[PDB]
Amino acid sequence: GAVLSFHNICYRVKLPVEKEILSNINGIMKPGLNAILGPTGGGKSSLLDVLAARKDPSGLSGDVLINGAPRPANFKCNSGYVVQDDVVMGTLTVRENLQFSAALRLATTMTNHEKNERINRVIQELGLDKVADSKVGTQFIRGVSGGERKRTSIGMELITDPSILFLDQPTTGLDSSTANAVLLLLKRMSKQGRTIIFSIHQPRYSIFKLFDSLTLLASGRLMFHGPAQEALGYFESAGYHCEAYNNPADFFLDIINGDSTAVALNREKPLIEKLAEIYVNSSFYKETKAELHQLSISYTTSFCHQLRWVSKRSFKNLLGNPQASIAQIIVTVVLGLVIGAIYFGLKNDSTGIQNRAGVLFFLTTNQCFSSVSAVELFVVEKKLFIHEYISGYYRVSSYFLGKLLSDLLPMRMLPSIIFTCIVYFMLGLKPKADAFFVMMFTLMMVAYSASSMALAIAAGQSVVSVATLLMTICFVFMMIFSGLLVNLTTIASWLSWLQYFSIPRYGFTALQHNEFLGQNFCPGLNATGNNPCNYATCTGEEYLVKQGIDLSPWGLWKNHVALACMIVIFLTIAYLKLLFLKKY
Amino acid sequence: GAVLSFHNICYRVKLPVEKEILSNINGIMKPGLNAILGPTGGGKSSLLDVLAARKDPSGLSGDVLINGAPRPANFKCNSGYVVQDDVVMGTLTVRENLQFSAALRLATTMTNHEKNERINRVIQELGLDKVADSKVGTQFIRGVSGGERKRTSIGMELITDPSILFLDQPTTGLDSSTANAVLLLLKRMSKQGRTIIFSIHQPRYSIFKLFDSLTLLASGRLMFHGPAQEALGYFESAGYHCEAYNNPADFFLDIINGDSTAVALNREKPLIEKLAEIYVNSSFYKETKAELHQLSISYTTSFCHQLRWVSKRSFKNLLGNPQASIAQIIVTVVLGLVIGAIYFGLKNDSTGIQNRAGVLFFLTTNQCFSSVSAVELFVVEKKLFIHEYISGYYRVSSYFLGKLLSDLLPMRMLPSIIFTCIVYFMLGLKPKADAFFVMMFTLMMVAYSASSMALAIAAGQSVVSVATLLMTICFVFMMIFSGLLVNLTTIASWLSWLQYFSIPRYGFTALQHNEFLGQNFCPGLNATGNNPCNYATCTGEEYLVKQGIDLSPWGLWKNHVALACMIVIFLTIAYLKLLFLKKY
Ligand SMILES: Nc1ncnc2c1ncn2[C@@H]1O[C@H](COP(=O)(O)OP(=O)(O)OP(=O)(O)O)[C@@H](O)[C@H]1O
Ligand SMILES: Nc1ncnc2c1ncn2[C@@H]1O[C@H](COP(=O)(O)OP(=O)(O)OP(=O)(O)O)[C@@H](O)[C@H]1O
Ligand SMILES: [Mg+2]
Ligand SMILES: [Mg+2]
Repeated sequence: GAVLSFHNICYRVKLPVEKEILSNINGIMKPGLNAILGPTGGGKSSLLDVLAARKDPSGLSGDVLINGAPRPANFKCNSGYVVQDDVVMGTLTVRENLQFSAALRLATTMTNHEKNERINRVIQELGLDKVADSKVGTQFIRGVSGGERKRTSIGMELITDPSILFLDQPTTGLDSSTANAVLLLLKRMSKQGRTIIFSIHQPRYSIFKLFDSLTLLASGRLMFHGPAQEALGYFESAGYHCEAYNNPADFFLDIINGDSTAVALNREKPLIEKLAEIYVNSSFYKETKAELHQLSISYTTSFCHQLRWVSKRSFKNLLGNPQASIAQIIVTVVLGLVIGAIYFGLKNDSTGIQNRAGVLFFLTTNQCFSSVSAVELFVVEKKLFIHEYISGYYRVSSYFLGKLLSDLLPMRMLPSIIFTCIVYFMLGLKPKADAFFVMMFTLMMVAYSASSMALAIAAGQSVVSVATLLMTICFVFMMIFSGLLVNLTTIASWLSWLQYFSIPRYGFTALQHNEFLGQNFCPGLNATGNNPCNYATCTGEEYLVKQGIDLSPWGLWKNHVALACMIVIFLTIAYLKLLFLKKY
Repeated sequence: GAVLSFHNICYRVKLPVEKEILSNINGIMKPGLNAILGPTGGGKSSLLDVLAARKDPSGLSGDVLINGAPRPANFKCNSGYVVQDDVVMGTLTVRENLQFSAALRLATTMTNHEKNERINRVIQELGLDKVADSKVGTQFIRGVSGGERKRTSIGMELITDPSILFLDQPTTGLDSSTANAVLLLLKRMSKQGRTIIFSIHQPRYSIFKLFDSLTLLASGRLMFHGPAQEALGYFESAGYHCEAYNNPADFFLDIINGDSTAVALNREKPLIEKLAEIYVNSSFYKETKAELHQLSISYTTSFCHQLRWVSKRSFKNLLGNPQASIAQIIVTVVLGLVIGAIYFGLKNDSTGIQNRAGVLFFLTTNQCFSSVSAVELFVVEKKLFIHEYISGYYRVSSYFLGKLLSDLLPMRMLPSIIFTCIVYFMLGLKPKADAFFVMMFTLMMVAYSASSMALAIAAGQSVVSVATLLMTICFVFMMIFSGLLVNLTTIASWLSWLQYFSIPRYGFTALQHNEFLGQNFCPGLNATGNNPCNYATCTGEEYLVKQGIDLSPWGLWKNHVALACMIVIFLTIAYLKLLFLKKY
């Protein structure tokens, strides 16, 4: 079994001014069933986060050790923490959330059939039968109830078979018969050699009789720590006799909460500093401090198994909530039909270039501004990514690449195919076969580079408010330097370097080089030369040298390697912004 | 006192296929302390939502009556419902959330000093002293703990002094000494004549002795309803003897949950249809059905008091989280400085018009695309608006106008002032005093009309992903018809009507009429006329004739009344999309 030890644990929270949650706290949690009791605000979820390695260590002032050695790197992949506020995906099902966490947190030497045989056993043992194929709700569509969602969070961290299991009040939201059935399941599990540390509120006497160790937190200090059977006899010596209460857990928390002003105002030298100084002078503290001195990432599944399940769960959210993908395809058709109907029948005339160089500007501007909706990719599921990363589900690189494919394929690749096809059979652009696919590839790369910039601004962010705003004003900034309204050669030298940062300038140049190269506009001529007066812009090549565009075949693909270097750079910024996010 | 009565209550939920949550349920809840016990998934939050008029009545199949009459329209402003999942604003404080709900749900005949004197009494009685001036947390920054946030939700619906109070498990998350101190506060409150209906999980024996009425739900049916003192003696006649349990609430839920598969698998003709048929033949059902047959918006504060508190709370969120407003002002300065540095020193030349008509296009394009960030104004607080509307805090029109002023002033009015000023002392536009303020007013109206369109697409929506996408592609659509790249007069008649829907076409026309009227460009002339050739475009009036812009003073303000009619229409769509939102 695992003997988790914690020695001289202090904590501090900056609100600046620091507040001392969790003063000097010492204890040992041997394999069994270790309960933490105490009032609300006592520091029970703070102690249980320190012990589960989920607090920022800048405020933490002690050492937690498993078996006398410090915590390994594969601790989240060997332990479980059921947290208090039930971070469950509410577009999946009770069985689907159990299928996801069994797939990524159990090793793949087990069959997918035998993984589901263990999911059925946990659904039966937790009593989730009538809601197993019913959706966990979100905060707008109700679904599964609060106690049935609580048992889903318990069961997701229970198929994984952890050796140390932490539970943040596992039976609040449960009734007195399901709460006893859950701790009798844990007591059965704890007798296989598991260390189970939990906090609990209002346990009944049949639940309290299961405890192997008792911890009593109040105001951040320890009122008692030791066995639960020798807990009632500890308070008899301190002047508190038991049986005005048939339940000892109702007796223990009437002592350590008598100083509370709710209890003093309703039906009724500090009590905390008196009860805490009794404990450090007692024999239970000398027993544990003379025992503490004797004691004093390699994920479960591979990268490709986690990549094939983050994207599998991401595609099921898009096939269940296909609002933004149907609306993407709908307003891409009616925009491609309108752009094709305005510039319908492009002539080779004196005004056939500003129609052509004005239609390829609105194709590029559309693919850039459509990518502002990629800001919400890592923002709406930030709480679920942070919870499931510290729980040991996946790498950051598995989640990052798996969630890319739910934004790359259905929102950027596919609406750049049907947008290129629609404005090709109705405009009359360069009619060859290769220039159709160069135009399709160019519209994809400005959709990928502008989406990678949407991820680089918005990764690791809680709201979309700063990121959408910096997304659109950076695209108005990149549209000044696109090379259409104001000429890039007449820009002064201290500002003309900003044209190399412009995503629309690379797309519009590659669309201009693909379209105008080999065209001729001056035919229709007289015995005299042509008879407009700029004088004339006959060849598509001389239009390109006026813009400053190279006529070599490198002058086309210079713009496609500069958009590929903007995809790699902006997706490395966006990856590291999720990697170095503070997830405590 | 209020005698709430519910008769033949049924419910149904479409998952399509219908599921019968809450079968035939009858009962009476007289002034006192009425508890609802039962297992998880029994239908306790569904009965407590039916009774509080928070369920969609398309599935509801009975009648709930207060004092034998149907409930009035001012029921949410006379009752209180503490819901289960603690919808609290986490950027405010425990005292600030209590100050907000006392200001909008207590009448203003009470002084603001005496409202805060009652807030201090509720903070003392609930034991919220050490966290009263500490922030309730969000899901990313922890703050107040789970039980201390639970008591904030209780206290917000308790300063209001409701006559009927519903509580959705008010003591889950509380410990056994604060849970007793909360129900002793309710028992003191219930003896003034209040009807207090609650559901409860795992009550101790001192809490169970406070109940005046007991209701036992299991799988949607009623296992018992009547007094709580005569509840133990009801199950003695049905074959269940009590004292293997010293707590009767632990005895009642071991009967009605013995059919649960968690209890059958752990330490161990249907039981529900056997226990439900015993009750309908009992004397407690004949007593209540022969008593049920004998029985069978005007907000608290005014519109202006609610408008001055929704905006007061909205400004405190912007002064506490000023990320998107500082970033708005920063990238408006460096964009106005870049636009002013590219077109620096606008000259009156042959190419001084496409510099001028190209700089007023990027000023209009910026004010439209900056307004995409107005999409999440009503989206990120949709759960808090829906909760606080059905709780009777404000009207929709109070919240709508109060939340406009947190998006109108700091994000659209102020960044259109400093954007107009910056590109005026460095460009050299129309140098009069009135044309500076016409240019400032024009940039404000395209920022208001484009933000009102951001609200019209995004009001009543849970994600910003569809609405940001339809925002930016509608602005690319409106930029084709702005009248710069493709000429509006050469557009065919079946497509040229779409130029009247274009917000940038109205702003850019009013910016062109303000700028070019009275300018002259052909000076610098010879003995010959000018000697470039298209031929020339000398006066600014003949440039405006070529664009198709009226030269009358109405031709300027035609564009400002068409943007004002787009503000009124898009803010009426956005208001009605919050008004007719299904908030059940
Ligand atoms: N990061 C933090 N910021 C502000 N306050 C904190 C923070 N962490 C802890 N606290 C405070 O410390 C006290 C204990 O916190 P904790 O969340 O551990 O309580 P708890 O014992 O779990 O209470 P409950 O049982 O009601 O959930 C609380 O009163 C809380 O307000
Ligand atoms: N809108 C809904 N969609 C799907 N299922 C529902 C819906 N409403 C109720 N249910 C189901 O009905 C049962 C009872 O729902 P309810 O939320 O009332 O449970 P409860 O008694 O409050 O449970 P708990 O005490 O655990 O919160 C639950 O099992 C839930 O799955
Ligand atoms: Mg807690
Ligand atoms: Mg409930």
